[PDB]
Amino acid sequence: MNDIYKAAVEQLTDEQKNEFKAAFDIFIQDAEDGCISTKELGKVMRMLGQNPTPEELQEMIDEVDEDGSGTVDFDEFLVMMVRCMKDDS
Ligand SMILES: [Ca+2]
Repeated sequence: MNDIYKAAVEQLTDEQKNEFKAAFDIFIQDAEDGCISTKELGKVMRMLGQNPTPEELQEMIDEVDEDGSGTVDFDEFLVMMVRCMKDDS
């Protein structure tokens, strides 16, 4: 049952739409596609409250990135939140 990932994004709060959107806007400032740079997610995690490595952060990105285009969309961005809260246990 992987409906929990979509169920949360369907009834999420405005704080979530602004929490990630804040970093999303700064990272997607010079971009015109609608996605941040997965490789530059190190600056995102640090802002979120985590300071991992470039090899470790890339792993969690590819995991949340359903397509794995090397870019995190707002949908993939907010997903990472629920993915950490609930996914295994
Ligand atoms: Ca993607």
